[PDB]
Amino acid sequence: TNDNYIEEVTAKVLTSGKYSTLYPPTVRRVTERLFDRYPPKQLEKEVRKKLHQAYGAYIDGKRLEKKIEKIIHEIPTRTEWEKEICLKILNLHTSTNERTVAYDELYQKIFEVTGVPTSITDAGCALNPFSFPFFTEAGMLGQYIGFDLDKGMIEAIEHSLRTLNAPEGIVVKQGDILSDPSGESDLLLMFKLYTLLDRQEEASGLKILQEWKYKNAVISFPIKVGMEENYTVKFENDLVGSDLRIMQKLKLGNEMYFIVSRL
Ligand SMILES: Nc1ncnc2c1ncn2[C@@H]1O[C@H](CSCC[C@H](N)C(=O)O)[C@@H](O)[C@H]1O
Repeated sequence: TNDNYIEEVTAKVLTSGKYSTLYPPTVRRVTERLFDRYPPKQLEKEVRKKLHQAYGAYIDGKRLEKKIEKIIHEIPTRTEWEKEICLKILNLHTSTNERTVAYDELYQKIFEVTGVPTSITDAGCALNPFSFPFFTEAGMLGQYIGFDLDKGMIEAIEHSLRTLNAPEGIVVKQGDILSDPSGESDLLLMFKLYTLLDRQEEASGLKILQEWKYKNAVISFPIKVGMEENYTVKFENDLVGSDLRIMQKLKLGNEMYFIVSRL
């Protein structure tokens, strides 16, 4: 039938070890999206290209977990000690590395505009869940739900959090903000993810910020003459037509943080 090519192609690429460590609904999404365009044939070659174009850079947690096992073994007021371990963990990836020397006041700065929330949602969280000594101290004692695309990374975060005896409110899982049903949060975090979304699906960043329900959302961008496209102003120009309001524009470290609210 019509719905059988999708389930067959989705399973045919999810079976291949090249594309098995990613969220199946994403493959289910790009196959259903590329179905009307291209003919029934070439679909696998068209989805494996789209996956390579968009999600090809996030396909293992083995090396990461052993990297984190070293950090928690190399160490002998204790609240400050647990930070210096999370900070060394937050330095493994370039994503959360530059945010160091800013995690000390990042959640304080954000909560000055939004208030201490009851729950934080982190889309494409990556290593950001390990910033829990900073937002729990900032007042956020609710449930933290961070999700990402690569399975192996989420497994590495899950096991490392239990080894740290982190609060059981710090939940990690796998998910895609473009294919999972619309969520609801007291504070949605899109740290260095908005521009990534517009590559995977055209004009999807503003769509997610409009479809998702949140009291407040924080969308961040890097800062880094004139040989790289400036995408911060691109986002500032994207919000002219929407009913989304910029409540505050925080510049911390090498990053710009936009606190967006729809009321
Ligand atoms: N559609 C999507 N839904 C959720 N996470 C996604 C995604 N597309 C990419 N990601 C993830 O988003 C992350 C972008 S890098 C930035 C990670 C983190 N927000 C930080 O600021 O350090 C990667 O982990 C990537 O795999």
